[PDB]
Amino acid sequence: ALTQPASVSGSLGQSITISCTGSSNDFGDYNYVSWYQQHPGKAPKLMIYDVDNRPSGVSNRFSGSKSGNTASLTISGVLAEDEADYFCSSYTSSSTLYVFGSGTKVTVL
Amino acid sequence: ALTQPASVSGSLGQSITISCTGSSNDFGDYNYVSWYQQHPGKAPKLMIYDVDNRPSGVSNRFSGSKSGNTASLTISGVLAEDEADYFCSSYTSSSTLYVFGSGTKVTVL
Repeated sequence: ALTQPASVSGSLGQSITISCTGSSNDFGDYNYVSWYQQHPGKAPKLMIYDVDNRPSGVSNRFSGSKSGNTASLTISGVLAEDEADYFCSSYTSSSTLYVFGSGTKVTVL
Repeated sequence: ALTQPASVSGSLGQSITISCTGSSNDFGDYNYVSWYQQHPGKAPKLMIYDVDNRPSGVSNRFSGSKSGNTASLTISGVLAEDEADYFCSSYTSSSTLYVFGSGTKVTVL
């Protein structure tokens, strides 16, 4: 179970951090965490993969880090279109399949 | 991109089929398409992986199949709790970016 905070709020131009906590040490040793941005209803878009790598066309405003048991997505210079659901995800044991975190609702004020 | 029908509706006890078509041949003959069930503002659950495999604890009402460049999730004996968003997903052909389909809103009447 990857646990995130239910919700976090931030004002335009401020910096918000979404934490992703896990029980086991498999992901916490090997850095296999990914971050998806989901606008309400639409497809989850990949923002970060392997802890801290951005696919081509993603704002450098989004950046990922990690510190043992918890990974973190930081969004700096928050815009209106950052209002969305955010999910962390690592691999299921001995597979390449993604299992998803509880998810964080981000409201932009 | 994996393109799905925007929405599908079915009555209780009926069968529902959701299609997942990909642009050209960018998804390695669609043998590694998975299917995720998502309740609103909730973590997407794995229902099917590798076209037709069912994880332990997933009802046998959910089954997957594939023909050419289209993968299909079928939900038998539709229950209330099948009312959800459904995304097909697969690695891009480069096997780094795990990309989600446009998504299908299943309404149960």
